Amino acid sequence: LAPNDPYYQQYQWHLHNATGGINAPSAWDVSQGEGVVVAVLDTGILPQHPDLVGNLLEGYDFISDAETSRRATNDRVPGAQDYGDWVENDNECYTGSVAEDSSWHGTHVAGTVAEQTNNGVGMAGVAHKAKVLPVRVLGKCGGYLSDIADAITWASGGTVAGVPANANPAEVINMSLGGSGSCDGTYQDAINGAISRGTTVVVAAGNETDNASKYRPASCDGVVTVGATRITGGITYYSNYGSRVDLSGPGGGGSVDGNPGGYVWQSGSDAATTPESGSYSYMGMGGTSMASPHVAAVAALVQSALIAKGKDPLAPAAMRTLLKETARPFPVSIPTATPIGTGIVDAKAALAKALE
Ligand SMILES: *C(=O)[C@H](Cc1ccccc1)NC(=O)[C@H](CC(C)C)NC(=O)[C@@H](NC(=O)N[C@@H](Cc1ccccc1)C(=O)O)[C@@H]1CCN=C(N)N1
Ligand SMILES: [Ca+2]
Repeated sequence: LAPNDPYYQQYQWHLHNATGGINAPSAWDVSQGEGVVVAVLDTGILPQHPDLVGNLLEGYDFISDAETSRRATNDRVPGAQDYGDWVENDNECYTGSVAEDSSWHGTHVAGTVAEQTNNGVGMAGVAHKAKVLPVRVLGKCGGYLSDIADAITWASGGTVAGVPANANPAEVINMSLGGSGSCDGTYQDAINGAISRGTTVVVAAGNETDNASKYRPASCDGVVTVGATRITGGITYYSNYGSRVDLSGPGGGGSVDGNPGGYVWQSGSDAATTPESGSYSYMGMGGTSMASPHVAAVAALVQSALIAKGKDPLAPAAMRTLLKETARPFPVSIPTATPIGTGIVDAKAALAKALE
């Protein structure tokens, strides 16, 4: 499928480039992810972006701190509107932090997952007939472990005190987020709960040019940990590495690969602070955060294709194995001290093996 989205051909190398893309054109001849729900646990969403509307579920906002969520109370509430995660001043988030503009990070990630495609508008998405379940866990200066843990529980169909039952449990959770430290205790348990309910959990490896074993959820047991590659097919300058990394997706090399080749391109906004301060746009961003949803969406394509043929969904372990086994080997040597998994997720190869 060669979709008609106006910026697809020039900007979206991560979809269709021969050394650094995920083989999406060929994959889309087989599956577009119809029938699956992917939970995007992130900064929230711009729910009326014209290139996403139609693919979104209402979702929920798990941030329990008014100052972080920018909402009127410390309550968690239905809907996942991103209020904007801008930080006005240096050092507000930690000693040494730098002021910056709103990210609209969750809208970009949701775009990779399910941006409306072949619609004559903007860009394309990977599992573009799936639905995104946006679950807002990150706000000003980030978010809180216990909000992130409960979000995993709910998104995967478990029960959380104080939140109504999830009518749309997700086959796949994407967490383009993390912090330093040991998985485990609260985090590992929430994750184990999602796995026991059949949900595949896909996370970013992190961006510290460091061992993924030192960050969470990158180092948790039972997740698919995703490193980041360049348009070239080689490691990005920032990608974490190490034996916990299972495979990689396109994250964008940054300035060394220029514009657009250094960046992943999707739905977002140019707003500096609040949604109203700007307007719907398409943004280029780089990180393991952009690689992770390519893999999450391939998982969605696979579940969808299985259900369409009347076959059983893969359990989480089988899904991770399939994604690793079918990854395309890197077209550029990876240094043995910085391994980033078996290869770059290959949407078509994963489909072909799952349907054999
Ligand atoms: C996209 O490339 C990155 C992926 C990533 C993976 C691993 C480690 C860090 C980052 N995604 C992001 O940076 C998220 C979106 C944008 C930057 C706007 N933001 C965060 O990940 C966010 N993390 C955060 O708030 N962590 C706190 C809660 C927590 C505790 C334990 C485990 C997981 C999360 C924390 O206390 O660590 C952001 C970046 C990393 N650090 C902070 N504080 N904020
Ligand atoms: Ca589009």
